Amino acid sequence: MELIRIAMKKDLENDNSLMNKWATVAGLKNPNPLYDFLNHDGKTFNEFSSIVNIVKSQYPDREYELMKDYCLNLDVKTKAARSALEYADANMFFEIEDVLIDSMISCSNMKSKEYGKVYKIHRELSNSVITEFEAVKRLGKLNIKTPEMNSFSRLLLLYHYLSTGNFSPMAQLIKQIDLSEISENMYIRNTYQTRVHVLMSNIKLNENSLEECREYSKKALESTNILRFQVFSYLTIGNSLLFSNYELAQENFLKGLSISVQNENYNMIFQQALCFLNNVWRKENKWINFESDSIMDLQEQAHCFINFNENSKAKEVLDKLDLLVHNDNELAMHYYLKGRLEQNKACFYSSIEYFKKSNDKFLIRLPLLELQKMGENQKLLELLLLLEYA
Amino acid sequence: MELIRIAMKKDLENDNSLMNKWATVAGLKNPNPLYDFLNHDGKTFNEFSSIVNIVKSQYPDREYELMKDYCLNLDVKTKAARSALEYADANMFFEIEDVLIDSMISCSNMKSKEYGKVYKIHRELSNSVITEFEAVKRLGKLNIKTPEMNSFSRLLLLYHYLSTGNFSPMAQLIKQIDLSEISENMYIRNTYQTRVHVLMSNIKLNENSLEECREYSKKALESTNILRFQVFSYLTIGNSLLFSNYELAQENFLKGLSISVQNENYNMIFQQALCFLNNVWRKENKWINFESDSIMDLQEQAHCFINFNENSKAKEVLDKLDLLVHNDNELAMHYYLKGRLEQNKACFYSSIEYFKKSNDKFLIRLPLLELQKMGENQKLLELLLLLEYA
Repeated sequence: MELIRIAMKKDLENDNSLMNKWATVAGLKNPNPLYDFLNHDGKTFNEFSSIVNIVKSQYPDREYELMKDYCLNLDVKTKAARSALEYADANMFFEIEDVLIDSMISCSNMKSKEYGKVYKIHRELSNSVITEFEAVKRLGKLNIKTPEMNSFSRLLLLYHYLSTGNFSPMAQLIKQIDLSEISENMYIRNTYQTRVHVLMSNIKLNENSLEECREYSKKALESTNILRFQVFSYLTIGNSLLFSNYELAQENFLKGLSISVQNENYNMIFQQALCFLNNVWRKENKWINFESDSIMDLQEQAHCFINFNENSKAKEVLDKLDLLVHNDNELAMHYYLKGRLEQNKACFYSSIEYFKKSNDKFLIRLPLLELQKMGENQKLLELLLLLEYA
Repeated sequence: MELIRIAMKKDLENDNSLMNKWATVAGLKNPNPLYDFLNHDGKTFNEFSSIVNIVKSQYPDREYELMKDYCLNLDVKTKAARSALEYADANMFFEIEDVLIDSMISCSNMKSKEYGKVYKIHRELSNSVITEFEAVKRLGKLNIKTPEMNSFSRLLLLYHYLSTGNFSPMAQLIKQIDLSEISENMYIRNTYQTRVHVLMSNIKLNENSLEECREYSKKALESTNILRFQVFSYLTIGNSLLFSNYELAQENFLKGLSISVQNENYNMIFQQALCFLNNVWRKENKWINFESDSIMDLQEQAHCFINFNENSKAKEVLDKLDLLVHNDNELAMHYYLKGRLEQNKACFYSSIEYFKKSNDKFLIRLPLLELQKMGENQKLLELLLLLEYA
């Protein structure tokens, strides 16, 4: 038996009313499938939603430990194992997901094989093990048949564009996703829908289309019970408030911090967000990570030092950054910081260049402001604001 | 008998060797079709090229008078009348063309009707009688069947984009034209081919892609015996030399002048080209038309006055221009002239704005230069040079 099955059976002997309870939490609407699941090995709910909602309602503090068990004990050729693959990737449970994936690409179900290979391409692109060209080529050679992997093959490209700072392709691509074509796996369709909400929130943020951003993050939160999507919803709301409402932005970052207490990845993410917030508002910054050589963290140190006219320290940090390789992502902020330290307009023109190149219409308000403060001609500021990059 | 036929017979009585001559000039391969044409009323050559080349070889000085007769005597349902519609439009013989068109939209031949209606939409758009939106709607409602009008419906849009200063759609649109699909009318295919040569020459000019421009105009000249296409080929070559080679630009404009002696439109066109050339090079300008209220001519008056620091006179002309309506190209040039008169950077930024909006990467060298003379930061100039309008 499965740890989940063991625990449910134990807890049943002491509380019978759980059955009508669990059945309602699982959507079932008469407990026969619950009974069947508990009493017969290898039995499966029609939708992965059922066992997930049960585990979240009855054993939240154990969700990982149990589901890692359950997922890894599934027949890989089933609909439940494909649903479990998406469950793993969505929660960023990369152990469950990666093992599932190597079991799925070798197996004898065509659908599970296709899922495994596409999600494999997503994981390889995520870790910069293959190029985007190689990802597209591989996806093309798969002759994807299912609507689910038709949608996800576009989704993984969206994630890659988001994390590499290549925002201009995102809008046209996300419009191509059509989730109404998913009819066989409602768990996958609903989770993909949440993904689309968060991604559209991000696209709206990067277009400086801010009310929209927050609305789509609202929809994402209402549509999910997955911690990852809640985390990035609060991150995006708070970030959309970066230039306008200090307390509400910090409030969303602190909410996200509070729901991801034990998870160090999310913790680092919200700490970096609060650090950037305090640097934008030129306040004292207790969120700076002084024991890091990541480009983000060093940039935020330099930003703070620049804010408080600690020019020797800022110059030391920028030397550190000079000895590191930047992607086009990081370069705009690099030139913004150099421009502020050196009192230099040309640097702000370079920063604007790279914000345009990445099609980032949100953060580009930082260099523009500086040019405005330095007395830049108003019509010229309009021009720089409205032209864009090929 | 047609005037053409009358003259051909008259000259035949006096010179027999003309048969083998005309037959070779008409492409024929033997005089059998020539004799058929002369002996049977209303009989047509398989290609309209034949009578055109004959008239050009034997009665050049009369080409219009004869062909107007011939074209207006044609059975409108025939291939020769469709070929003659393209002949009239290509030579800008608006009398022949408009009469042909009203006769062809009324007839019972579906091909001739379609030609007539599409060319009608072209002439109405040319004369600003309908908007581009209305042209597109009417073209769509025509359910075009023939390849010829598939190509020409795009060609007329290209002409409208060129003459309104909306250059950015032109490249993608011209790439959609596929003349190899025209198999029934070789006169129309070859004349369209010349049209595409001239248009691509212009698109390359507007992209500041100059050697390419001259190559396509070179091809246009080699592909034609039609005066209108030679005129605009020489106009475009000379224009491509505007900022580099004064003598060769003037040479091409004077050539165009010399081959279009009696035609007042072409004469005005080359005089305006020479006027602009001399203003770009800040020379004495005998080519200015002081008896005009068109935007071009007034702008060149102001340009000359500004060149020679006659600021009161330039201000007077620019007052006149202020009381007139401009398109985006002409507005970019307006802000260039204002920028030079007032020595004002913001005006040059507006000029850049409208050159970008029209996707004119050639004339935009005028305001940029001035900004450079006023000491504009080079990195900023790089930025303005590389960013574009949405």
